[PDB]
This record gives sequence, structure tokens and C-alpha cells, in this order.
Amino acid sequence: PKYTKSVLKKGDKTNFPKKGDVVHCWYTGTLQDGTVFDTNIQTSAKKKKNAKPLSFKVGVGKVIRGWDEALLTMSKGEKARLEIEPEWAYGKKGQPDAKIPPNAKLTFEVELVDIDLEHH
Ligand SMILES: C=CC[C@@H]1/C=C(\C)C[C@H](C)C[C@H](OC)[C@H]2O[C@@](O)(C(=O)C(=O)N3CCCC[C@H]3C(=O)O[C@H](/C(C)=C/[C@@H]3CC[C@@H](O)[C@H](OC)C3)[C@H](C)[C@@H](O)CC1=O)[C@H](C)C[C@@H]2OC
Repeated sequence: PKYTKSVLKKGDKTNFPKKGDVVHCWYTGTLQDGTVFDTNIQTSAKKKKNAKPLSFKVGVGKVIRGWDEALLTMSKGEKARLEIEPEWAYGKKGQPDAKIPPNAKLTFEVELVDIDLEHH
């Protein structure tokens, strides 16, 4: 498969994003060697009432393929470890600014915090 998902914390098994919904996520991205290339989890004395999760419309190409596909399988509250093959991430180009090399399998911890039913 082009990604794998391991559930770290079960969601509500009830509310799954549909294409066109807006999802709200916390994440940490790592390379296979363990290098953290990004996180939106704030470590400054900021937390609640300062930092906001990442919001995007799901299933329409706004994120790398691995995320767009995996999110549709997650329920609200779920925290999962996604291992995304390069073709469903940054492929041959990589991403120079984030120091992601060509052909990089990416690991993301993703927590789906909320869903707005924008598919309506
Ligand atoms: C208003 C400003 C623009 C706006 C940018 C921001 C808000 C800042 C944003 C949080 C983080 C950065 O995004 C620029 C940053 O995120 C990474 O650190 C990262 O962890 C990552 O991979 N993420 C973020 C978390 C969701 C999955 C994935 C993604 O898919 O992110 C999306 C993404 C980059 C999609 C492209 C779209 C075009 C395709 O061609 C390409 O396909 C190859 C994939 C993000 C969320 C976009 O929807 C939102 C934006 O564009 C990259 C390693 C390097 C990149 O910095 C350079």
C-alpha cells in the first residue's frame, strides 16, 4: 500500500470526514531516520487559547495525497501514525525548505481534533 495507518488513540468510531469537509489536526512529521521536520504542536508556554490546529478542506488536493487519503479513514478524536510512501508525499522533488530529500517515506502522527461538515 501507498500508506499505512496505526491507531495510537481510538476516535469516536462515529464521525468520519467526507470529501469536502473541513478537518482540524495536530501533527508531527518525521523522516525515517527520526529527524523531526515539522510540527504544529507548540512547545512555548502557549498551548490552549493561543495555538490553533491545522485546518483544511479534505479530499480535494489541499494536502499531500497520503493525508487526503488517510484522513477519510479516521474518526473524530483519533490519533494515528501514518507512514506515507514518497509518491503520496513529495516524491522525487522532495521539499527543500523543510529539508525533505527526494524519495522520502514520511511518518506523521496526526490527531484529528474536529470536523466541520462542509460537504453539505
Ligand atoms: C498560506 C500559506 C500557504 C499554506 C501553508 C501553511 C499554512 C503552512 C503549513 C501548515 C506548513 C507548510 O506548508 C507550506 C509546510 O508543511 C510541511 O512542514 C509538512 O509537514 C507537510 O508536508 N504538511 C503539513 C501538514 C499536512 C500535510 C502536509 C501538507 O500537505 O501541507 C499542505 C501542503 C504544503 C500542500 C501542498 C500543496 C501543493 C501540492 O503540489 C503539494 O504536493 C507535493 C502539497 C499545507 C497544509 C497547505 O495546504 C497550506 C498552505 O499551502 C512541509 C514538509 C513543508 C511546508 O513548508 C514549505
